[PDB]
Amino acid sequence: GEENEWDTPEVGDEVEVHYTFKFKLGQGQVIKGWDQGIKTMKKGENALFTIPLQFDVELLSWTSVRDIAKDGGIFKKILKEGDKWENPKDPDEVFVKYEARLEDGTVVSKSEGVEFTVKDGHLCPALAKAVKTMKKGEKVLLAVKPQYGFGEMGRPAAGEGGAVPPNASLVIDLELVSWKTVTEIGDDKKILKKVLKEXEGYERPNEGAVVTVKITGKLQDGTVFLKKGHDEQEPFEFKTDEEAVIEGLDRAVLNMKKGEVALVTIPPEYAYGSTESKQDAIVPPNSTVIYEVELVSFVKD
Repeated sequence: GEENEWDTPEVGDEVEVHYTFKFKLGQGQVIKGWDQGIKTMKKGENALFTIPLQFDVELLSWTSVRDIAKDGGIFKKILKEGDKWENPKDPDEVFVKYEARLEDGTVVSKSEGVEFTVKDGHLCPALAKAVKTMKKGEKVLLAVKPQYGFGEMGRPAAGEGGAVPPNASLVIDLELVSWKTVTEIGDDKKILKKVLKEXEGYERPNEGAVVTVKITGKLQDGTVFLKKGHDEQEPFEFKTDEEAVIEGLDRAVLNMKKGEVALVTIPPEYAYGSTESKQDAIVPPNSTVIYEVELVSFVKD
Protein backbone atom coordinates (compact mmCIF):
# COMPACT_ATOMS: atom_id res chain seq x y z
CA GLY A 1 0.00 0.00 0.00
CA GLU A 2 0.92 3.65 -0.71
CA GLU A 3 0.43 7.41 -0.66
CA ASN A 4 -0.56 10.54 -2.60
CA GLU A 5 -1.02 14.11 -1.25
CA TRP A 6 12.17 20.98 2.56
CA ASP A 7 13.17 18.60 5.48
CA THR A 8 11.92 15.09 6.43
CA PRO A 9 11.52 12.83 9.55
CA GLU A 10 14.10 10.11 9.96
CA VAL A 11 13.94 6.62 11.39
CA GLY A 12 13.22 6.92 15.13
CA ASP A 13 12.31 10.69 15.30
CA GLU A 14 9.52 11.82 17.57
CA VAL A 15 6.67 12.72 15.16
CA GLU A 16 3.49 14.54 16.08
CA VAL A 17 0.59 13.94 13.72
CA HIS A 18 -3.11 14.45 13.24
CA TYR A 19 -4.76 11.42 11.69
CA THR A 20 -8.24 9.97 11.00
CA PHE A 21 -0.54 12.46 18.14
CA LYS A 22 2.35 11.27 18.59
CA PHE A 23 5.04 8.58 18.47
CA LYS A 24 8.52 7.26 17.64
CA LEU A 25 8.58 6.77 13.87
CA GLY A 26 9.33 3.28 12.73
CA GLN A 27 10.34 1.62 15.98
CA GLY A 28 7.74 -0.75 17.49
CA GLN A 29 5.36 2.16 17.97
CA VAL A 30 2.40 1.90 15.48
CA ILE A 31 0.89 -1.06 13.56
CA LYS A 32 4.08 -1.79 11.47
CA GLY A 33 1.98 -0.56 8.53
CA TRP A 34 1.79 3.24 8.14
CA ASP A 35 5.03 4.43 9.77
CA GLN A 36 6.92 3.63 6.60
CA GLY A 37 5.65 6.62 4.62
CA ILE A 38 5.67 9.39 7.27
CA LYS A 39 9.41 9.58 6.60
CA THR A 40 8.86 11.12 3.13
CA MET A 41 6.43 13.66 4.67
CA LYS A 42 7.22 17.33 5.24
CA LYS A 43 6.24 19.51 8.25
CA GLY A 44 3.07 21.46 7.03
CA GLU A 45 2.31 18.46 4.78
CA ASN A 46 -0.93 16.59 4.48
CA ALA A 47 -0.82 13.04 3.01
CA LEU A 48 -3.42 10.40 2.56
CA PHE A 49 -1.90 6.92 3.10
CA THR A 50 -3.68 3.89 1.60
CA ILE A 51 -3.17 0.47 3.23
CA PRO A 52 -4.69 -2.77 1.72
CA LEU A 53 -7.71 1.38 5.05
CA GLN A 54 -7.11 5.12 4.53
CA PHE A 55 -5.28 7.64 6.75
CA ASP A 56 -5.47 11.41 6.41
CA VAL A 57 -2.19 12.31 8.12
CA GLU A 58 -1.12 15.84 8.96
CA LEU A 59 2.54 15.70 10.01
CA LEU A 60 2.60 18.50 12.55
CA SER A 61 6.18 18.54 13.86
CA TRP A 62 8.99 16.21 14.93
CA THR A 63 12.07 16.27 17.18
CA SER A 64 15.12 14.38 15.84
CA VAL A 65 16.70 11.64 18.04
CA ARG A 66 20.37 10.73 17.49
CA ASP A 67 22.39 7.80 18.59
CA ILE A 68 25.55 9.80 18.84
CA ALA A 69 27.86 7.24 20.33
CA LYS A 70 26.48 4.55 17.90
CA ASP A 71 25.86 2.62 21.04
CA GLY A 72 22.44 3.53 22.35
CA GLY A 73 24.88 5.00 24.99
CA ILE A 74 23.63 8.51 24.38
CA PHE A 75 20.56 9.41 22.59
CA LYS A 76 20.45 13.08 21.68
CA LYS A 77 16.94 14.58 21.32
CA ILE A 78 17.01 18.07 19.70
CA LEU A 79 14.38 20.17 21.21
CA LYS A 80 15.66 23.41 19.57
CA GLU A 81 17.76 23.37 16.41
CA GLY A 82 20.81 25.51 16.58
CA ASP A 83 22.32 27.81 14.05
CA LYS A 84 24.34 27.42 10.84
CA TRP A 85 26.38 24.26 10.50
CA GLU A 86 29.53 24.15 12.61
CA ASN A 87 29.98 21.97 15.63
CA PRO A 88 32.75 22.76 18.11
CA LYS A 89 35.85 20.59 18.39
CA ASP A 90 37.98 19.12 21.04
CA PRO A 91 40.28 22.07 21.51
CA ASP A 92 37.23 24.61 21.58
CA GLU A 93 36.20 26.39 24.69
CA VAL A 94 32.31 25.86 24.69
CA PHE A 95 29.74 27.65 26.85
CA VAL A 96 26.83 25.61 27.91
CA LYS A 97 23.85 25.25 30.36
CA TYR A 98 22.55 21.82 31.40
CA GLU A 99 20.60 20.11 34.03
CA ALA A 100 21.36 16.56 34.81
CA ARG A 101 18.84 14.34 36.33
CA LEU A 102 18.37 10.79 37.46
CA GLU A 103 15.69 8.73 35.61
CA ASP A 104 13.19 9.67 38.37
CA GLY A 105 13.72 13.28 37.60
CA THR A 106 16.03 13.96 40.59
CA VAL A 107 18.33 16.88 39.77
CA VAL A 108 21.92 15.95 40.50
CA SER A 109 23.86 18.66 38.76
CA LYS A 110 22.97 21.82 36.96
CA SER A 111 24.45 24.82 35.49
CA GLU A 112 23.32 28.18 34.09
CA GLY A 113 26.32 28.77 31.96
CA VAL A 114 29.79 27.25 32.13
CA GLU A 115 32.66 27.14 29.83
CA PHE A 116 35.09 24.19 29.37
CA THR A 117 37.62 23.04 26.79
CA VAL A 118 35.75 20.24 25.03
CA LYS A 119 38.63 17.62 25.21
CA ASP A 120 38.88 18.23 29.04
CA GLY A 121 35.24 17.42 29.42
CA HIS A 122 32.75 18.51 31.93
CA LEU A 123 30.32 16.69 34.17
CA CYS A 124 30.48 13.33 32.58
CA PRO A 125 31.62 11.80 29.31
CA ALA A 126 28.29 12.51 27.63
CA LEU A 127 28.65 16.29 27.61
CA ALA A 128 31.86 16.55 25.54
CA LYS A 129 30.36 14.02 23.10
CA ALA A 130 27.02 15.72 22.81
CA VAL A 131 28.42 19.15 22.12
CA LYS A 132 30.70 17.89 19.38
CA THR A 133 27.56 17.16 17.41
CA MET A 134 25.58 20.22 18.34
CA LYS A 135 25.06 23.53 16.52
CA LYS A 136 25.28 26.93 18.14
CA GLY A 137 22.14 27.43 20.19
CA GLU A 138 21.17 23.73 19.79
CA LYS A 139 19.05 22.71 22.89
CA VAL A 140 18.84 18.95 23.57
CA LEU A 141 17.72 16.28 26.08
CA LEU A 142 20.25 13.50 26.42
CA ALA A 143 19.36 9.97 27.65
CA VAL A 144 22.56 8.73 29.04
CA LYS A 145 23.67 5.29 29.97
CA PRO A 146 26.14 4.64 32.80
CA GLN A 147 29.28 4.31 30.71
CA TYR A 148 28.86 7.90 29.51
CA GLY A 149 27.47 8.99 32.91
CA PHE A 150 29.58 8.05 35.90
CA GLY A 151 30.01 4.41 35.44
CA GLU A 152 30.39 1.93 38.27
CA MET A 153 31.92 4.29 40.81
CA GLY A 154 28.92 6.62 40.38
CA ARG A 155 29.33 9.81 42.07
CA PRO A 156 29.07 10.98 45.60
CA ALA A 157 27.00 13.94 46.91
CA ALA A 158 29.38 16.73 47.65
CA GLY A 159 27.67 20.22 46.86
CA GLU A 160 25.85 21.11 44.62
CA GLY A 161 25.95 17.32 44.14
CA GLY A 162 23.32 14.69 43.83
CA ALA A 163 24.86 11.37 44.47
CA VAL A 164 24.73 9.38 41.30
CA PRO A 165 24.17 5.70 42.22
CA PRO A 166 26.80 3.44 40.63
CA ASN A 167 25.38 2.23 37.27
CA ALA A 168 22.51 4.88 36.95
CA SER A 169 21.29 6.35 33.73
CA LEU A 170 20.97 10.15 33.45
CA VAL A 171 18.67 12.55 31.60
CA ILE A 172 20.44 15.88 30.75
CA ASP A 173 19.08 19.11 29.30
CA LEU A 174 21.98 20.58 27.50
CA GLU A 175 22.21 23.83 25.57
CA LEU A 176 25.31 24.72 23.54
CA VAL A 177 25.22 28.52 23.75
CA SER A 178 28.37 29.54 21.92
CA TRP A 179 32.09 28.69 21.67
CA LYS A 180 35.52 30.03 20.73
CA THR A 181 37.60 28.19 18.24
CA VAL A 182 41.00 27.03 19.42
CA THR A 183 43.45 26.03 16.78
CA GLU A 184 46.69 24.09 17.83
CA ILE A 185 49.64 25.76 16.38
CA GLY A 186 53.26 24.64 15.60
CA ASP A 187 54.60 21.32 14.27
CA ASP A 188 54.06 20.40 17.89
CA LYS A 189 50.54 21.72 18.31
CA LYS A 190 51.73 23.10 21.56
CA ILE A 191 50.67 26.70 20.87
CA LEU A 192 46.86 27.27 21.45
CA LYS A 193 45.24 30.08 19.43
CA LYS A 194 41.69 30.97 20.81
CA VAL A 195 39.78 33.30 18.42
CA LEU A 196 38.09 36.17 20.57
CA LYS A 197 37.10 38.21 17.59
CA GLU A 198 37.02 36.85 14.12
CA UNK A 199 38.84 38.81 11.53
CA GLU A 200 37.81 39.65 8.02
CA GLY A 201 38.00 37.63 4.78
CA TYR A 202 40.41 34.74 4.11
CA GLU A 203 43.88 36.30 3.76
CA ARG A 204 46.59 35.66 6.45
CA PRO A 205 50.06 36.99 6.61
CA ASN A 206 52.69 34.93 4.97
CA GLU A 207 56.23 34.36 6.03
CA GLY A 208 58.10 37.70 5.70
CA ALA A 209 54.83 39.80 5.84
CA VAL A 210 55.08 43.04 7.72
CA VAL A 211 52.33 42.90 10.31
CA THR A 212 50.89 45.61 12.56
CA VAL A 213 49.74 44.19 15.92
CA LYS A 214 48.49 45.14 19.41
CA ILE A 215 49.64 42.74 22.01
CA THR A 216 49.13 42.15 25.54
CA GLY A 217 51.08 39.49 27.38
CA LYS A 218 50.03 37.91 30.71
CA LEU A 219 51.18 35.22 33.03
CA GLN A 220 48.61 32.48 33.75
CA ASP A 221 47.40 34.14 36.92
CA GLY A 222 46.54 37.12 34.74
CA THR A 223 49.43 39.40 35.54
CA VAL A 224 50.16 41.82 32.59
CA PHE A 225 53.89 41.87 31.85
CA LEU A 226 53.72 43.38 28.40
CA LYS A 227 51.72 45.82 26.48
CA LYS A 228 52.73 46.84 23.04
CA GLY A 229 51.25 48.54 19.99
CA HIS A 230 48.05 49.81 21.77
CA ASP A 231 46.53 53.12 20.67
CA GLU A 232 48.10 55.12 23.54
CA GLN A 233 51.63 53.79 22.53
CA GLU A 234 53.62 54.00 19.27
CA PRO A 235 52.43 51.36 16.89
CA PHE A 236 54.05 47.99 16.89
CA GLU A 237 54.91 46.29 13.71
CA PHE A 238 57.20 43.35 12.96
CA LYS A 239 58.10 41.17 10.04
CA THR A 240 56.93 37.59 10.42
CA ASP A 241 59.12 34.56 10.22
CA GLU A 242 62.36 36.22 11.16
CA GLU A 243 62.31 35.61 14.88
CA ALA A 244 61.33 39.33 15.28
CA VAL A 245 59.19 38.24 18.29
CA ILE A 246 58.96 35.18 20.60
CA GLU A 247 58.19 32.12 18.45
CA GLY A 248 54.60 31.55 19.59
CA LEU A 249 53.51 35.01 18.63
CA ASP A 250 55.29 34.66 15.24
CA ARG A 251 53.49 31.41 14.52
CA ALA A 252 50.17 32.76 15.82
CA VAL A 253 50.04 35.83 13.70
CA LEU A 254 50.89 33.75 10.51
CA ASN A 255 47.50 32.08 11.23
CA MET A 256 45.50 35.12 11.88
CA LYS A 257 43.19 37.26 9.68
CA LYS A 258 42.97 41.07 9.53
CA GLY A 259 41.18 42.45 12.57
CA GLU A 260 41.40 39.08 14.39
CA VAL A 261 41.68 39.15 18.19
CA ALA A 262 43.21 35.99 19.65
CA LEU A 263 44.37 34.62 22.99
CA VAL A 264 47.50 32.74 22.40
CA THR A 265 48.74 30.22 24.93
CA ILE A 266 52.56 29.86 24.60
CA PRO A 267 54.65 27.30 26.48
CA PRO A 268 58.03 28.65 27.55
CA GLU A 269 59.96 27.04 24.73
CA TYR A 270 57.99 29.25 22.38
CA ALA A 271 58.20 32.33 24.59
CA TYR A 272 60.75 33.46 27.14
CA GLY A 273 62.44 30.16 27.69
CA SER A 274 64.49 29.47 30.85
CA THR A 275 65.64 32.92 31.75
CA GLU A 276 63.64 35.75 33.23
CA SER A 277 62.06 38.64 31.25
CA LYS A 278 61.88 41.92 33.29
CA GLN A 279 58.87 43.70 31.92
CA ASP A 280 55.85 45.18 33.73
CA ALA A 281 56.18 42.21 36.06
CA ILE A 282 59.13 39.70 35.66
CA VAL A 283 58.50 36.69 33.45
CA PRO A 284 59.78 33.91 35.74
CA PRO A 285 61.81 31.28 33.87
CA ASN A 286 59.73 28.39 32.46
CA SER A 287 56.36 30.41 32.29
CA THR A 288 53.63 29.66 29.89
CA VAL A 289 52.38 33.02 28.77
CA ILE A 290 49.10 34.15 27.33
CA TYR A 291 49.23 36.70 24.67
CA GLU A 292 46.30 38.73 23.62
CA VAL A 293 46.87 39.55 20.03
CA GLU A 294 45.17 41.88 17.67
CA LEU A 295 46.16 41.65 14.09
CA VAL A 296 45.71 45.21 12.98
CA SER A 297 46.86 45.03 9.43
CA PHE A 298 49.60 43.59 7.29
CA VAL A 299 51.34 43.69 3.88
CA LYS A 300 52.09 40.27 2.43
CA ASP A 301 55.64 39.50 1.21
